Amino acid sequence: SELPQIPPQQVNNTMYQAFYWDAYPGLWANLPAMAAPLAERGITSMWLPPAAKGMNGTFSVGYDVYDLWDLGEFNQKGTTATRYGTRQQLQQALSALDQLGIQAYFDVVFNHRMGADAQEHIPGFGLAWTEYHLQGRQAHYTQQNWGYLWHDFDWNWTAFNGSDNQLYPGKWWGNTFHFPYLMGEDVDYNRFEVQQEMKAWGEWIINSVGFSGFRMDAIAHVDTDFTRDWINHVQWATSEDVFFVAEAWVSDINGYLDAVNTPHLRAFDFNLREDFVALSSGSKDMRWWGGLVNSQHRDRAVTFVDNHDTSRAGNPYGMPQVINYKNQAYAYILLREHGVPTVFARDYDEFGMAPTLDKLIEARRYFAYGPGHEYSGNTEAVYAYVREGLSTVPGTGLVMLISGRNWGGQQSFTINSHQPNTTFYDYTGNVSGTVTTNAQGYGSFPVTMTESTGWSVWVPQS
Repeated sequence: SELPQIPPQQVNNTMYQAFYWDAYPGLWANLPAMAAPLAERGITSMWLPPAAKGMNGTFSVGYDVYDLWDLGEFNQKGTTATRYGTRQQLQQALSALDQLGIQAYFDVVFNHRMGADAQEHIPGFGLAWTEYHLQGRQAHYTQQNWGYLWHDFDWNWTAFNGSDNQLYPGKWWGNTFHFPYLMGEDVDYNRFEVQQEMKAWGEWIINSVGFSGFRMDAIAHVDTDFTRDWINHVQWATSEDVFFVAEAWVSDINGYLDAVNTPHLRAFDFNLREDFVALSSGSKDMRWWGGLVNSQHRDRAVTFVDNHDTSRAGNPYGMPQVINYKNQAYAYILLREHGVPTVFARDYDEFGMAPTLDKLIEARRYFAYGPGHEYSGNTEAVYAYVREGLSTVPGTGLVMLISGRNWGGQQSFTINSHQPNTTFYDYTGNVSGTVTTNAQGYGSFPVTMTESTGWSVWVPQS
């Protein structure tokens, strides 16, 4: 039978982080083939690694950014291509993603620059590595392209607030939610000409280069007023609804969003990951879950299990790890009514989770529709959750259960599916057979009490 046909503008957004630390040199040429099956499963957006030239050339993951206007197009930092390829290869990849229906998000590093071409003597301060030549800026940041947004100025020390925790003369750090100085040469987003250049750059990335949104690196270290004004400018200068997600790795993420104060900005749900750390232990209390996705800001949450900082060879940030129960964690984020979930390439590819995650991605794409309902019968060992489906799309809706224990065997729970007189089957295949519901919609739904197969996604049988 046919899959549920979701009206195109109601389809769930499912994001794929298309990299991990040091992964995929030469990504751009390989991205079309990587993305084709992901689109089939239900991925609709891809967060691509930072695509601008970094100080370390082809050895740069991209976060040590040198020239935001050099996407692998100019011979700078010892290479023309970035680690991922040339700009032409990136453009080819973007066109391929467009044809697949996948929006691409640009990982923008605004906070600092690295790799100055020369030292300057700053009057009243001393020597600093602040002279940046920026060939991509020379080529693309012009009045011919940008009209009144163009200003004739060089990126020397006056484009920066300071370095190594010291302000340059006349500078201030800006209004930042977290501490302002992180590393490198801190960019002065209180300087009008820098603000205006970045507005032009944002228009370039969306309207000229062809990205569809931004992941904003280290953004709680960046002036909050610039952040708001830049987002609002770019959103209004673009015909489509541009996606923006903040990496605001702070304790009060809701407070950060309240401070930036723009409806266009989402944020990664770092606090929810604490529950996945507990889940991984095999001892989580399954009755309750925190995070931005369980708050008033849940429509602005971008949920995830791990990223290239929280899961990386060597654990450089000294972060509690999510090792076990990862399919259960993915089922939790993927089937939620609210939040945009992220599938991490390291989990999908390196750790080999694709064969099981593919079914959860498909379940989000085709069945996770309609209002969600929490379950009053959760136990310390089992969490359940219902999507009622859409009456206008028969076959939608689901009853999800996840085990946080490794006891073996099955346990069943009487749950209101909101679909009376209906037969359900487990889309994952982890529990065989069927569940029938009564005249009120209630049925007894099993889950396997194991780490390795302890998630079930019961959906209507066509």
